[PDB]
Amino acid sequence: MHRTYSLRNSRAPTASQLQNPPPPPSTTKGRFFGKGGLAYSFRRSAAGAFGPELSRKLSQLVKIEKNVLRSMELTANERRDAAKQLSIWGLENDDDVSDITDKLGVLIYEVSELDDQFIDRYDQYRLTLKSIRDIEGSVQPSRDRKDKITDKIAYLKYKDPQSPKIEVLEQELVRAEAESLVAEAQLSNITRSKLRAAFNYQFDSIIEHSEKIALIAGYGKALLELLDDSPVTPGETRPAYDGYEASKQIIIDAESALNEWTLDSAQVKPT
Amino acid sequence: MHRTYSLRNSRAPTASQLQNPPPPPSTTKGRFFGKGGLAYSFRRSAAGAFGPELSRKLSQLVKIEKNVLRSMELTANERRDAAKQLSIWGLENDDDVSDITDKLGVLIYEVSELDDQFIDRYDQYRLTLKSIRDIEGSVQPSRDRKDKITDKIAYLKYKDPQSPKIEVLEQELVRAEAESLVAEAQLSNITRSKLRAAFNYQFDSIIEHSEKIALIAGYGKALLELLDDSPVTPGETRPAYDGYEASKQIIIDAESALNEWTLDSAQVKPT
Repeated sequence: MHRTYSLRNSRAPTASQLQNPPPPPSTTKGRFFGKGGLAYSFRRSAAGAFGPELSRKLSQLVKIEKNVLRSMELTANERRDAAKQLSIWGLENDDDVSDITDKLGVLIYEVSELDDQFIDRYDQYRLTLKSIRDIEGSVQPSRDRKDKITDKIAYLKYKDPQSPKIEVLEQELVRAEAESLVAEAQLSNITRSKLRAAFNYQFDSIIEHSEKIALIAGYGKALLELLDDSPVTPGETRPAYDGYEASKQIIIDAESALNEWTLDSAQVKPT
Repeated sequence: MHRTYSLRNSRAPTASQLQNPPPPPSTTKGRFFGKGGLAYSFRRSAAGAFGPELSRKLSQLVKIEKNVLRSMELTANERRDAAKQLSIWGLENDDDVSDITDKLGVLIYEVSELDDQFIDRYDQYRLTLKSIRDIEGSVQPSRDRKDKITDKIAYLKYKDPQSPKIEVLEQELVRAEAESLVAEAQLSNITRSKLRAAFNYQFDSIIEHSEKIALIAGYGKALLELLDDSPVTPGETRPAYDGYEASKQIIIDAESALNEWTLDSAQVKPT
C-alpha cells in the first residue's frame, strides 16, 4: 500500500531508507507454497467446507490465526534454542566476548519469554474471535430459515391465492421476521463489542510487547559498548576485561526498568 | 318443469287433460340407449374431444342439432312413404272410404312437405349456430395465449424482479389485454346478434309451420265429416257416395288458404 505513484510495486522509501539503503532480498525464499505444505493447508481447506456459509470467512480467519499462533510458537521456542546455542558457542572465546555473548543470549531469552506472553494474549484474541464466530454461526440458521420460508410462501402464492397453508406460513413468517430483527440487532451489538474489545486488547498487547522489546534492544545496544573493537596486533595480548561489574549493573538496570514498566509509563507517543 | 308441488314428476293436468284423460304411456319404448346406437353416438363423442375447450359445448350442440335434423329427415320421407302406403291400402275399399283416405294421404303429403321446409329452415338455424361456434373457436386462442403469458410472467417474476424478458412480456401482455378486450367485445356483440336473429327466425319458422299444419288438420277434420259413420245392416247396400264435388271443393279451399297464408294473416295470438 506504501507503493509510489508509478507502475512498480515499490514502496516509497522512508527517512530510514535514505539514511541506510535497503538490503537485497532474502535468499531464504524456497520453492514451496509457503503455507506449511498440504498438512498445514488441510485446516485451511477444511475451513472452506460445509459450514453455515456465514461464519465460513470468520472460521477461516480463526483457523488462519491458529496457523499464525503455531508459527509464532515455532519461532519462539526455537529462537530460545538459538540463544542457548549462542551461549554455548561463546563458552570458548575471549572473556569479554564470552560475557557479552552470554548477556545477548539472556536478552534473547527475555525476547522469547515476551514472545510467549504475546502468544498467550494472541490466544485471548483468537478465543474472542472464536466466540464471535460461534454466535454468528448460531444466528445464521435464523436467516436461513427465513429465506427458505419466504421462497416456499412465494411458490405457494404462485400455486393459488387462498391455501390455508399460505396464511399459516405468513403468520409464522411475521414471527420469524421479528425474531430475526432481534437476532440481527443483538448480532450487530455483540460483533461490534467483541471486535472493539478484542482488537483494542490485541493492539495494547502488541504495543506493550513491542515497546518492551525495543526497550530491551536499546539496553542491548548500550551494553554492546563494553567490548573494544580496536584491533590488536599479533603477538602481545590486550589488557584483560574487567567490565563485569558494568555489565551486571546494565542488566540490573534493565531488569529494574522491565519490572517498573507499566501502561502509564508508555513513552511511545503518537501524533 | 310443469310438475306439481309434490314428490312425483307428474305434470299438472291442463284443461285438455281434464276434458280427455291422458292415454297410457307408449309401448314402443325399446331396450336401447335412445341415441341411435354407437354409430350415431360417435359424432356426439367426437364433439367432446380435442377442441378449443370453449366452443366444445357449442360444437356439441351443433352436432346434436345435426342429429335432430337427421332424425327429422328420417321421419319426413318415411312419413310420406306411410301416406303413400295408406293410399295404396285404401285403393281397394269403399268409394267414400277410398276418396277420404286418398285425401288424408294427400294432406299427410302436405305435412311431409312442410316438414321438409321446416328442415331447411332448421338447417339455416344450424348454419347460423355453426358460424357463431366458429367465431367463438377462433376467438378462444386469444384468451388461451393471454392465460399462458400471464402464467409465464408470474413464474418469471418469481424467479427474479429485473429480467428484461419480464418487462418485454409485460409490454406484449398489455397489447394482448387490449386485443382480447376488443375480441371479447366483438365476440359478445356477434354472439348476441347471431343468437337473437337465429332463434327469432327459428321461432318464426316453427310457428309458421305449426300453425300451417294446424290449419291443415282443421280442414282435414272438416273433411272427415263427409263419410257416414252410421252402421249398415247386413244385406242391402247403402246409397252410393256422391260427395266427390264437396271433397274437391274442400281441398280447393284448403289450397287457397294455404297459398293465401302469410305472416300478417297469423290468426294465432298470444296474451
